[PDB]
Amino acid sequence: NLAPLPPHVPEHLVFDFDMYNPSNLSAGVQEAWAVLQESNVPDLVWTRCNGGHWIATRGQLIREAYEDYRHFSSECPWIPREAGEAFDFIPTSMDPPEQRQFRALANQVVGMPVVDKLENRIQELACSLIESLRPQGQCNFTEDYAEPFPIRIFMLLAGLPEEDIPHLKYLTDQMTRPDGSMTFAEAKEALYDYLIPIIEQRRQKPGTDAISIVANGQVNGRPITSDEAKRMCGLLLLGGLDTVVNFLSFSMEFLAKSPEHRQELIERPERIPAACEELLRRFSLVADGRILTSDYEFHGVQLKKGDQILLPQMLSGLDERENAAPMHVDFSRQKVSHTTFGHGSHLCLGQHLARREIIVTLKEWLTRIPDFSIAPGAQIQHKSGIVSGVQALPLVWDPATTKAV
Ligand code: HEM
Ligand SMILES: Clc1cc(Cl)cc(Cl)c1
Ligand SMILES: [K+]
Repeated sequence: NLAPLPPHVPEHLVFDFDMYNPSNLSAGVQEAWAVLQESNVPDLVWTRCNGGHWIATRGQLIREAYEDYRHFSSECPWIPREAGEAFDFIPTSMDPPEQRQFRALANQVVGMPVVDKLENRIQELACSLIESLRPQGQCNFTEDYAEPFPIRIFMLLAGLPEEDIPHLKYLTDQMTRPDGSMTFAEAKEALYDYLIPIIEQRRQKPGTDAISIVANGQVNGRPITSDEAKRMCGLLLLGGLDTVVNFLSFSMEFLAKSPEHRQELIERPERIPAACEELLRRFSLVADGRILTSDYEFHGVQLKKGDQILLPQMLSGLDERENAAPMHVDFSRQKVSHTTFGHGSHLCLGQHLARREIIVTLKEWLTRIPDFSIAPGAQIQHKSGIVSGVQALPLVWDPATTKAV
């Protein structure tokens, strides 16, 4: 429950927020986290939960911390601390200057150029998936679309067989939202155990998949180690299975509950992209953090070398000091401001892939199923963690209102 308050942490700045089971969860994860932005909550608080750590509650501080990699190292980026210490993925667990040489190689496998080529294939699967669901007049969105659409595309980029999805997604989720069956340490080992034989195999018969490309790659000219490649592939895997999956569910849930918005995108299709950014702001869902390299006074607070601080990428865009009426989805919002894909040297390499997936989803679903709602009486539950998500989303619609392409 609560870790004893470190001697150096001010008693008045304690706000025991639990990132894996927030108080207000039933109001929605974002509303649960937004409690940290209420009227008398400080810019920086200390929660005694999960072993104890700082939490920056406003975008201005969240932004400076991410920019200041000398004081806030990504080396122990996960909470609780034990997870943070075993977290050795590349390049995420590294800080410039060493981080860069690997970030470039990772960028080559999932970046915009790679996305452009994946284009037609992504669209085909969105359609294949939506049309096949169309005439049923119902589906449980998380397992019938949110998960297979994103993951499949990733399993293809990685050139991995879909039969492995259940195992990999189980491991990934134990990392983002552990249910207790396994520790971060155990989850990563099993993921590292999965990859090893693949990395050695694609290192002898080099294919064109992302795995082969990282396995046979070079960092600023010298050869990548088998181990370096594993730590890098493991992260990509994490980034491919538990990001978009969850975000799509948040967006589609909001759309199921707001006909007005649906209609806006139906009547005015050119707004889909902007709506996509606005949805990313509103339904932001990642929160990881950093560890203090030395003792440092930050915004009037004494941080002690070794303290962990959670910098909720999720919170920036929900900050009223960044966007007025933040909880309000406005597809015409003139300055959509957020840090949903992060901030600093670790900006999300997969945002171009994520945006395309999101925008093709909106376009193709609204085209075939403009009217849909949450199943009657269904009580939607969110889940909080490093990546927040949706437990299930039952959707229903009248087949008669649909249109095949
Ligand atoms: C809605 C979708 C997504 C969101 C909100 C998101 C968010 C983030 C955030 C917040 C970070 C920064 C972590 C930090 O600073 O510790 C990050 C890093 C990263 N993400 Fe994304 N992500 C998404 C989708 C993806 C996808 C589809 C991939 C590709 C598999 C991916 C690959 C990566 C990589 C490789 C990094 C690490 C960059 C580095 O550490 O330099 N992400 N992402
Ligand atoms: Cl820590 C982390 C790492 C990746 Cl790859 C994606 C997200 Cl969302 C968080
Ligand atoms: K570590």
